[PDB]
Amino acid sequence: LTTHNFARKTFLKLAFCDICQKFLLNGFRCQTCGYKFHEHCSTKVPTMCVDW
Ligand SMILES: [Zn+2]
Ligand SMILES: [Zn+2]
Repeated sequence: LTTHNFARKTFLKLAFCDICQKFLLNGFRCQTCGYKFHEHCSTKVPTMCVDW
């Protein structure tokens, strides 16, 4: 992986926050690995980008 990303935007499909446990809503998703998360996930999320 290389560098993460965080842009405020809404998803055009059902998503899910890997930091919390249920679907995800309009939050911040990385447009490189496909990350997504609410406000409880802005401290552990910024440090990863492993996408296959
Ligand atoms: Zn990323
Ligand atoms: Zn979350």
